[PDB]
Amino acid sequence: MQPLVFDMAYENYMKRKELQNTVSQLLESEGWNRRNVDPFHIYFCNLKIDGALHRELVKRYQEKWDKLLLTSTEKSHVDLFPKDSIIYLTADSPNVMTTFRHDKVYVIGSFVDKSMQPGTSLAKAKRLNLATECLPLDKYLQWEIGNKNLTLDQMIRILLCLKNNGNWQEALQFVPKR
Ligand SMILES: C[S@@+](CC[C@H](N)C(=O)[O-])C[C@H]1O[C@@H](n2cnc3c(N)ncnc32)[C@H](O)[C@@H]1O
Repeated sequence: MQPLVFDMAYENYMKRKELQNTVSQLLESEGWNRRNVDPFHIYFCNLKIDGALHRELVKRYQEKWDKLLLTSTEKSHVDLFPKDSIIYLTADSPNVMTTFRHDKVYVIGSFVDKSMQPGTSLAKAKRLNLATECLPLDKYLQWEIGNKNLTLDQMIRILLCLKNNGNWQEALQFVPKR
């Protein structure tokens, strides 16, 4: 089964409100995955034991934390999968995605910043020499803009649709317009 990584290396950038939002978005994402008959194997990487995120899950969502269908680890995506197979997703990337690939491990940053902290994830990728891509939002949604920095549950639904052989118009229905 194809892995999909949520990178938990952003905790230091967030306040109590935004960390909470991140946790809400991750729970929602795992739920969309459980609905699908051809799901991803979800990995929570860089999840520091007894950090703010792990503590938030354990103190405030213990019942829900014990039943998620995923693998969580302190290790990095680069410690587990070969660098050649990694693609870090970020709206700041200069490479526009054209093709969903079944032999790649996509990485999504676990970060709610309200577009106030650009480049953050692009740099975390460059520093380890990882390939990056952005979603083709301009190409397939001229005007209707909104902000191009989507939520974590939006990203998984798009990628699920493409994984299950949907075209770009179908996949991008999950993007709120205006
Ligand atoms: C709210 S965004 C975070 C924006 C943050 N300032 C950053 O530096 O990425 C949440 C995550 O979803 C992914 N993402 C969001 N919108 C995307 C897009 N248009 N293309 C590719 N990845 C996207 C990225 O992995 C990003 O880390």
